[PDB]
Amino acid sequence: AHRPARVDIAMPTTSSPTAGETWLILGTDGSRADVIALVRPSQEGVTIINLPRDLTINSKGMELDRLATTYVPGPQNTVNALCTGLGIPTTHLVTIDMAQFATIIDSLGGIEVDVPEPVRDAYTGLNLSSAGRHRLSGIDALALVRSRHPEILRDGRWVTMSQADGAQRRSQSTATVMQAVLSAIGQKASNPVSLHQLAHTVAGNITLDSGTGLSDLAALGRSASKARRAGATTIIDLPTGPRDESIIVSPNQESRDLLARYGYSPKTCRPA
Ligand SMILES: [Co+2]
Repeated sequence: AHRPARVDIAMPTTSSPTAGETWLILGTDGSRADVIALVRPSQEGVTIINLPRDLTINSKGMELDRLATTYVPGPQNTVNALCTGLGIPTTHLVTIDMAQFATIIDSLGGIEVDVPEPVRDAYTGLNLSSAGRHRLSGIDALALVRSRHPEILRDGRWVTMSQADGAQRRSQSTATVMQAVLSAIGQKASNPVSLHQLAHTVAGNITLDSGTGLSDLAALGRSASKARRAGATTIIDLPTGPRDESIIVSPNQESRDLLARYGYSPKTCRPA
């Protein structure tokens, strides 16, 4: 029976030619966006741009908010903020909560993520006792991406690191998770019996905007499969300046160019 939850979103408008189909995937935590990624299907392949949650942008005409904070008054604010601040005109919207993320990952049979060293987090409940390939469950993967204050073993002691250190490990963990998700998706796309229940469960553990079709989601998956086989599937983190070299983490020239390549510019994007 599984049907996706629906949200009415007024999609932004653009004058840009290069900005084609752009999906906004939001990992949800009065709510905060823990994960913000833009999935770009094209004729070259598929590119995923992971937008750091702590990144501050121009949310509404002459006002600044962090990406994670834009989700609080609703997805409409995040969709609008990305447009006025980064120039990304959202074509489709996917929203996944904590329980939805853990269900989806456990429906994939978990994800294989390399752990460089034993990590723990009292807040998220993360405890990885050894380094190597780990096959993380839904709850483990969620604890890894949510890891606010990761404790690590230094000089025989559990030690916390800087806020920038933790945000860097988060973008890195989300990047690994995103790749592990993509890899597990294709590995489950080989078997026929799997897909039927898998595609059914995914639909029931997702929130979509009113204008995006369950069939539009199938086309994304179809263009992603074609891009996995062609070796044209790429995941990139938005190149922001040294995180511990400024109080506020703002988009730099590197970030603007990388976004300009894919046809995103604030000057050419308009909400409502
Ligand atoms: Co059902």
